[PDB]
Amino acid sequence: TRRGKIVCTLGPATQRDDLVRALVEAGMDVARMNFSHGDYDDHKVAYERVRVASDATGRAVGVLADLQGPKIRLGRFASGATHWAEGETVRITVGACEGSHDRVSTTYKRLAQDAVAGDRVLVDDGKVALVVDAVEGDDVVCTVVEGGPVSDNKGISLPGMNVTAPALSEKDIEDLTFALNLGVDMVALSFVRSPADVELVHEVMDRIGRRVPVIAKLEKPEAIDNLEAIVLAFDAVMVARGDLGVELPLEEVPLVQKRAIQMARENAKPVIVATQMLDSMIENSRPTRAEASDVANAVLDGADALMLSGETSVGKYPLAAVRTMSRIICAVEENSTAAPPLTHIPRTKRGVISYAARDIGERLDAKALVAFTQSGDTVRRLARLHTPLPLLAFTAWPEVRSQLAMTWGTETFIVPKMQSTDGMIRQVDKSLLELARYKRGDLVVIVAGSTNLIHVHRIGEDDV
Amino acid sequence: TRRGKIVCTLGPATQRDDLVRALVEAGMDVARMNFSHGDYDDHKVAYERVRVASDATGRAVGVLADLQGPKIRLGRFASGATHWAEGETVRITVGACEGSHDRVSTTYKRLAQDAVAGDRVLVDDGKVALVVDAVEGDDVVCTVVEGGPVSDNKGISLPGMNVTAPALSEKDIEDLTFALNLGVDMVALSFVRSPADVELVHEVMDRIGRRVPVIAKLEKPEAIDNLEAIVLAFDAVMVARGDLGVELPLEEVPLVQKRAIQMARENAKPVIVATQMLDSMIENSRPTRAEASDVANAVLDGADALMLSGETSVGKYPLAAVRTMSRIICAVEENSTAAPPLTHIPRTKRGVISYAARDIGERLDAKALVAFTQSGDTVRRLARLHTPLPLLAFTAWPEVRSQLAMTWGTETFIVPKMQSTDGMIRQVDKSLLELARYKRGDLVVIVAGSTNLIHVHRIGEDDV
Amino acid sequence: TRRGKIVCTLGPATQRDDLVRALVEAGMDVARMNFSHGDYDDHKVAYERVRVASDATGRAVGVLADLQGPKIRLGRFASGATHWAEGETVRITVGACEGSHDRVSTTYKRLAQDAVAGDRVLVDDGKVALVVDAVEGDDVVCTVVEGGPVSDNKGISLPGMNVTAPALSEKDIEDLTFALNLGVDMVALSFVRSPADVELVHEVMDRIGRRVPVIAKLEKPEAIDNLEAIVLAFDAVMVARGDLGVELPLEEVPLVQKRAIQMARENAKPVIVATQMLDSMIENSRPTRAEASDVANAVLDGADALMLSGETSVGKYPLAAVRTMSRIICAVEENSTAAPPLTHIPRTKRGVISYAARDIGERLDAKALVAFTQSGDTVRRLARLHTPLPLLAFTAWPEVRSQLAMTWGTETFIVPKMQSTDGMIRQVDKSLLELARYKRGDLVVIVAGSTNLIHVHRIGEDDV
Amino acid sequence: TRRGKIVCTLGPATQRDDLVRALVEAGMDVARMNFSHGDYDDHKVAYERVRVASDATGRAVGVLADLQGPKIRLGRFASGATHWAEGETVRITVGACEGSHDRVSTTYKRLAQDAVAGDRVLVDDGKVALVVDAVEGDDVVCTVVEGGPVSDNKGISLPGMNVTAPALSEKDIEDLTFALNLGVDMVALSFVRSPADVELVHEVMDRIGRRVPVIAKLEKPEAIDNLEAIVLAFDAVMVARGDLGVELPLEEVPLVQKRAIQMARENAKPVIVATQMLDSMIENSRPTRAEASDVANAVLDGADALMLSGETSVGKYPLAAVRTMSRIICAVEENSTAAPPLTHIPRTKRGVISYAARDIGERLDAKALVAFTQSGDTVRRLARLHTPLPLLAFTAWPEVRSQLAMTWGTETFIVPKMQSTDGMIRQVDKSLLELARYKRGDLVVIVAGSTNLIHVHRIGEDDV
Ligand SMILES: O=C([O-])C(=O)[O-]
Ligand SMILES: O=C([O-])C(=O)[O-]
Ligand SMILES: O=C([O-])C(=O)[O-]
Ligand SMILES: O=C([O-])C(=O)[O-]
Ligand SMILES: [Mg+2]
Ligand SMILES: [Mg+2]
Ligand SMILES: [Mg+2]
Ligand SMILES: [Mg+2]
Repeated sequence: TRRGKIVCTLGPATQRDDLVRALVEAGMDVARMNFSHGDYDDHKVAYERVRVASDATGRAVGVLADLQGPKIRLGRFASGATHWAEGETVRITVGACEGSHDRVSTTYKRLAQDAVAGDRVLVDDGKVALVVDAVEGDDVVCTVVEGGPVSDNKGISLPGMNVTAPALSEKDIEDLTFALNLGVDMVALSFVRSPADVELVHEVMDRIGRRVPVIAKLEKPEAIDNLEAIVLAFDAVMVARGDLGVELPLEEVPLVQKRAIQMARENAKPVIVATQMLDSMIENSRPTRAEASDVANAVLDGADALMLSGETSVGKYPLAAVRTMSRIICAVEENSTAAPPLTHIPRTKRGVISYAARDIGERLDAKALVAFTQSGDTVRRLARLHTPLPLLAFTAWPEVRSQLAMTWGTETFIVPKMQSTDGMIRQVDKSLLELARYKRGDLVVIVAGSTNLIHVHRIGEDDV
Repeated sequence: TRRGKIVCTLGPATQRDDLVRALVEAGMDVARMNFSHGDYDDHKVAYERVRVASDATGRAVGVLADLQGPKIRLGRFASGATHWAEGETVRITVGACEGSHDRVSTTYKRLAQDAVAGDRVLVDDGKVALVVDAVEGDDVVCTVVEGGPVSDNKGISLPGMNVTAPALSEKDIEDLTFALNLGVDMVALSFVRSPADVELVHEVMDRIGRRVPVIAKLEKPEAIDNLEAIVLAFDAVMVARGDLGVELPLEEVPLVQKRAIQMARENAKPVIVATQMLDSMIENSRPTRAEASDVANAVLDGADALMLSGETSVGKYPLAAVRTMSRIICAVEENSTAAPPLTHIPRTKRGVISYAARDIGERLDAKALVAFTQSGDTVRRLARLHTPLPLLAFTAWPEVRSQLAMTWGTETFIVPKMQSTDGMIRQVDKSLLELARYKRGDLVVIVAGSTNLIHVHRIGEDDV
Repeated sequence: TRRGKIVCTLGPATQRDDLVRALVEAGMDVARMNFSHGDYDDHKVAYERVRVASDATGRAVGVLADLQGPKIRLGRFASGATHWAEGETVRITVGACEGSHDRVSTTYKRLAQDAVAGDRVLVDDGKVALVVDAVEGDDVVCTVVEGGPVSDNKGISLPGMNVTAPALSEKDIEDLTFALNLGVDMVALSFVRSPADVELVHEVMDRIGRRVPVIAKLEKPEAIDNLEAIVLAFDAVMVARGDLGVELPLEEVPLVQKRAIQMARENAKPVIVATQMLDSMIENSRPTRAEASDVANAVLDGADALMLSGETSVGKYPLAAVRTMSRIICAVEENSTAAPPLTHIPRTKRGVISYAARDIGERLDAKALVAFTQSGDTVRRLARLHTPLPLLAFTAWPEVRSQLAMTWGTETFIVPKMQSTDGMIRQVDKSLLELARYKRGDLVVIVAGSTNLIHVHRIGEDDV
Repeated sequence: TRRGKIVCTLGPATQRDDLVRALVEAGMDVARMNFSHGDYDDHKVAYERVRVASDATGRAVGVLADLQGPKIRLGRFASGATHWAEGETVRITVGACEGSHDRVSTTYKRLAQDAVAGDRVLVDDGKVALVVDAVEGDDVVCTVVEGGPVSDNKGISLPGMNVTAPALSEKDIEDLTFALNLGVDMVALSFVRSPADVELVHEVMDRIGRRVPVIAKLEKPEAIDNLEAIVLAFDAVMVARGDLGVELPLEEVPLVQKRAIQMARENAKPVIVATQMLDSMIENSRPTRAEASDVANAVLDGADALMLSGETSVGKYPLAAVRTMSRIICAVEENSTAAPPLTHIPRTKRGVISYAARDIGERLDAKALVAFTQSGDTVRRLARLHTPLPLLAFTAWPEVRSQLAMTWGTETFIVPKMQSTDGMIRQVDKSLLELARYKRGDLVVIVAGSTNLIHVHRIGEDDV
């Protein structure tokens, strides 16, 4: 069964009765609540349906809160929605107004003072393109160059233009607080630009008295220039290909994706690949050949997890998308679970032991390898190795089971806190014997202790 | 500049004035004439516009004739086109009729006698799905399971069901003949199943007194079981992902693609990857993140050439598709031109010398590798190696320049037939000096003779 | 300090007062008692002086009993000693006589019935050579071809001629018994030919009620044809180059030596290299350049131990030989301790863990590897790896300390039978702390249990 | 047949009738004339017997002139020869005298002013050892520590003490001149210390109007510190182990030997290994096991050539020594001709092509590699690769055939100068066809031109 994890985004299409349960049963490992849409009641209902489904099926399911970030968007139109056609002049002003088809506002108040002539403006991730003709006082005058649809509050991106905006907006902080009190397991931050951005998130968490892992979404050039620093300061990364393919040339995105996955893996941080993987399944029951290829290739790149966005949140086939994503992942993994070799050589006790434990397990045909861990850190160092052996984490903290839900190839077990190696072994055999694929005699390799011990153990027997 | 080749499909969208010229100027290396659509006049006009554009720009452009093969299609509907909806019963009969919405004919006359209850029927490569309920006399009764649109003569696929049909239909043979007299450079055959299929194509060519390279399109399970035999009997392969993803589970297609490219490269046969690479650009000016990824990944897989089908043949952005495909290819190649290592070890004189010539060229920082060749065979053995050095073929046969247009990384030069090594060197220096990248002093490596010589030569200097 | 072990042979030159002690202090790791010379009183005195010296210095010293085997030798001469000169005819008869210079007896009673015309006869390992002219009744008539000295009972070898003789003679069995009662640690058997030879030694040991490790000396062609079988049935091997270079062409001996060392190492059996390593030091205070090279090369080949024979047993510089041998070994090891890579890949629990333990130790810069073992088996699997880390064996059996004295790189510690992992760790820290260069904080890797545990431990600290 | 070359030293034992011829027929590839012994008439007679034997057998035989260098030696004794015994005081004075047993002169006039108390004095390469007690005025007072024999003019070495002496003495220059006029092919210089030493030899050669290759003998610490510089400035190196093992600790010599051979091979310079390889064959018809091992190990180290000194020059078995040396070399090579991998990567045209030519030859099972060369430079770059293919040099200069006689694996052919590639090929086929084991159809690889061409050619056939 499947090693690569699947992240699904909740929204309108999953609000109907017991669709969230259906997703979990179909293989969803992490549920993303997108704070760009919906109200707090919406998020709250969805959060609870996930907890119920996780508890009712016994599948681990993380809840991931995605903060909107400093997203730049259009203001409001008189008609609600207009149409921008190849040829037209359009004004985007920092001054407030109830925008009309030719004139409209933005949330970015430094637009006029930061846009220059020749700047490109991409709307809704490249559905409509404009070029800046002039900055007159408080207005940015533009000519539509590729036409299409514009609603209220749709997102625009100005490639190249250096944006000045705080990493967390007022909305974000409110939304972060709400999510932390609600009890989410992880937080993603959009439009991350430097390593210092995590410290702002950390300040808010410390104020409220609760921390969780923070995921940096990579969708900005500055993020890619500081990729290593970012992967080190944050707990995980999401390759956010939607905005990444408008903030950067779309032709560069495929190599950036591979570079980020490798960088994450070398540092034992989870990496998620997002956006448009099975885009066409928003309308169609089967994906395109490129979409199947894209998912297969993200698995071979070595991604911990792949994400569905519109495919589950607003589309007509949320369940089939998840099922289809899962089949592709499985088809690839059945053939081989091999990932790109890592170039870094373990110098840390935990790392060194993890390599060794894999070697032993693989050479001895072990049925599984088992790690005890507090924060998951030892398990993540084993996960990046991409062994075909079942990787089984044992922990006392139950929130850690939810956090490891987005780590490659890993199932987690909650157990009471232990005070002897004898304890650990009895514990393991007990926990594992309750599954049908584990019988007395099965050979496993156990890593334990702050980790400093490898133990080759046959289930049931007294080898300790 | 670009090493990977681009194949474009001509049709309605490229018939407008000087669009074919525009494609060639945008980088089209091979033009595919799809005999599933259009009349002989259409093909003839398009063929001539390609010859003109190739001659007027000086870019090599192959013309590839795609034979329809034993495609199974629906017959004709009374109303021309109906709608098949999730729930309905539908009959597909081998008897002739002017089919109505509930009842319709097929071209496959063994349908009733070969279809069985529970058989799936996929229409138009998975836009509509049906399941066989009963075979009553001459009719195949079906229940629509995923609904959508059905026109006249649309293609259906029955996964699993063993088809009995000759590799070349009467239509194919006529179309092959017409194309050979018209003067195409290559021929692709659809729905290839065994190595013996090429012998049928060869019989027709011999009758007419003209041969060209034959490309096996891989879109059938039997083709994949005989992959090695097929790659050896045919001159090239196209991974035809459209039908391949309905004849086989779509989740398996990505690994089949990689396996075929590797198999082609090990045998120095060109491989093309086809269908849905930038599918969304039929309607949109920019592709999806999955589509960009799919193209990038086919280049890294090691494909000689990538193909556009509907993106150029019927869509709204044929030029942009080609330009976009080219940018992605270039973005990938700029980073690296490295392909998957080959596992076979050269035992053939020409092969062994090709490896050696690459080694020399790379270690000496040579500006280019130059091969003389009759059929292109030595050049193809060098092309599969994927060196970053310009690969330059020299030949007397002008049709060979068109055939090498779909071989990785390769530019070809026509020269008069030569009868001394002194001649070859003067020839090379002359041909190469007429370009801007080549100046006196530039170091190149020349392979020559049936090939048995390597010559390290500085342009201009007397070192023969 | 030194990793490669040194075996010394005791005899007349080491019988003077406290020379045995001097050898032990100079680095002798194993003392060989050669039963081809001396009486039981001699062996007994020497054995006791070794036990005393081992106990008084605290250096481990094994005692190795070398059984003469089916050595073929001349009988007795009237004059005691004669001279065989290039040109002369000589008879070697199976009948008893008090041989003169023209006529003399042999111990081999099948000589006449097994020698044929043209057979070569080498005396004293190639000091004198003869050729067989005729077999007349009970005599083998020979022509001296290379002249030199012949005393009574000197050893002859007939290259090629198939010898029929029991692996253990009556003398051997008596000598084996005497040695087993005396309390030697190992036994070497000369002229081994098949794997079944060890079973004969085992029968004698079982009768007497005491087993020790048996070393096969390799000095026969049949031994080299069955090298793998022999290395598996015996506990160790000695490349006995003296007789090996007359039983085989001397030019083949160097590759046979390397092949045997590799074969031993692949199976974690100790290998000793013997005879003429510093031959000239029998007369001279310094060796030849070839001799220094030969010792250096045996270390690089990967030999557990090198042996001195005449250099210590009869020569004028027994102490200097040992000191000189030690300096060369150390000079080589200081540069590097790297041996030829092993080709076999660990499939056994013990083996797999040993590799892993080395990896951990090396990558973590551990001060030492520590193995607990019953028979030494786990330690030998680590020793063949040739790590630069100190390798420290812990055992309850004191005879095992003597047996491991001929295993590469290994020091042994006697300890009471600990009965808990807590025990083992306290035990290790205690034992190791009693030396300088082991201090609190030093990092070591411990292998333990039938072995199934690796434990990375800092000396002193509580991390069990 | 044999790839490794053999150097023999001529002297008293080879002066008897037709022994030089016998050596050449036994496989001598280079004859060393040692100018430390004999008069000019002696050298002259020996030189001519070598030319005759080389011409009469058709075997290439180089003549190598070994210059004594700044050898420090004792003066003359009243009794001619005395005996220095463990215990005695001995004076070695820079003042002239007809030394007696207690008092004697040296050639080194800076002895008293450069020797200090505690200095070791080794005589005749370690046969007698002394320690300096005092420097009184013009005398160096010594205590014998290891006793033995002292003749007139025997060589002493003072390890550590920095010697000041010109690289060429007056005797050397005379001897160099005489040898150059006599027509030797190579020159070796003893006690080389820096790269600048070759420039002094070059000055003398230029004065006299004739150059030959110069071999640096390595027998000094300063030589080993400047090993790379020396290997680059000189044309070849000899590991002169006799003095090297007294100027340096003898235990270090074996690794210095391997380091020098590797350094030579990386720079395509021939390396010779000298002194005491079969030392015992001065008195005995068969060597020791260490001696056989030493020769085998020098071949595996990758030495171009091994040298005999006293074994042929003064001993009782000059012919057998050469035969025995040859058998060992062949025994090793039959198994494999593989040498230690080289770490440098070819960046020079000639080097790069040599690698390539080997690759082609080996992969195509070519019967031979053929190189054309002026100075031998291309051939030496191929020789260091140690391919199992016959390596055949073609040159117009006949002295080059003599110089290549000490280069691994290489036979040379003299041919008239050619002025077309057609010429070269006809030339090769002609030259090679005159041997059995070259027949029409045999495949060879030819390197040619200043080298810039590889040509895979079947003997006889027209494929130019
Ligand atoms: O936010 C995202 O996931 C994106 O932009 O692709
Ligand atoms: O024919 C094709 O290109 C296909 O089916 O994908
Ligand atoms: O017995 C031995 O050791 C030998 O023959 O070398
Ligand atoms: O000069 C030599 O040959 C030596 O010293 O070994
Ligand atoms: Mg985004
Ligand atoms: Mg098709
Ligand atoms: Mg023996
Ligand atoms: Mg010397």
